[PDB]
Amino acid sequence: DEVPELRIEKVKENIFLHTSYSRVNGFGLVSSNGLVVIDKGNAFIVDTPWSDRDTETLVHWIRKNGYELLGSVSTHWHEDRTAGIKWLNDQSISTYATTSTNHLLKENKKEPAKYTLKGNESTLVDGLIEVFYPGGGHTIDNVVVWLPKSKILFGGCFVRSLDSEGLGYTGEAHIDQWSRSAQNALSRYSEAQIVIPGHGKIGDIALLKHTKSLAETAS
Ligand SMILES: [Cl-]
Ligand SMILES: [Cl-]
Ligand SMILES: [Cl-]
Ligand SMILES: [Cl-]
Ligand SMILES: [Cl-]
Ligand SMILES: [Cl-]
Ligand SMILES: [Cl-]
Ligand SMILES: [Zn+2]
Ligand SMILES: [Zn+2]
Repeated sequence: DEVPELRIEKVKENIFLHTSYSRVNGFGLVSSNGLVVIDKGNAFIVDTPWSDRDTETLVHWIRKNGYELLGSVSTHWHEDRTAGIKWLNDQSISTYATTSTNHLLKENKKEPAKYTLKGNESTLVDGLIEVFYPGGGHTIDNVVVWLPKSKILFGGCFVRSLDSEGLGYTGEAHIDQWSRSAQNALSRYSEAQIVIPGHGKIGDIALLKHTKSLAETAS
């Protein structure tokens, strides 16, 4: 039952990928991705690590390097996105999630984010971070995060890696809608140079085209 420690690796200027793990029944050890976004001495977390231990490590790294931590946002309700919300809340670090995500956390007896993002589109940190709802896919609540300054789309678990043979855990998925939702994201984010999936290797807009195709054949 050992798991690796969190690691933090640079994607490009001002953008860091955090990778953490959990052992999940039926899947074994699973790697999970989130980001730290830096701008003008401030930091913002996109999805928490998958444990308290790793959330603490990440926050310590941010503070060690002199950055002001403005908070976290989670891109859907499952534990690989939200495990550290309680830890962040208890340490007085602002946590954010959408109305739908916070509703689903409460329904499943989980600690909700302190702040709620309303509507299909939201803006964080004075335009640095844009949150967009493409439609149902992996879950009904899934959102993507666009970083206009970096030309990065963080897809979360709405986007699959290129080596993925399937859509992953589909127990709560909207498979028919997912292909259309993926097209919505493709049409909106033509500028995207880098796309980051919730699990697996980063790439370009090809990840969205592959995800779209996977959804089409899963139907
Ligand atoms: Cl361990
Ligand atoms: Cl990388
Ligand atoms: Cl997930
Ligand atoms: Cl929604
Ligand atoms: Cl997933
Ligand atoms: Cl695979
Ligand atoms: Cl997966
Ligand atoms: Zn999920
Ligand atoms: Zn996931």
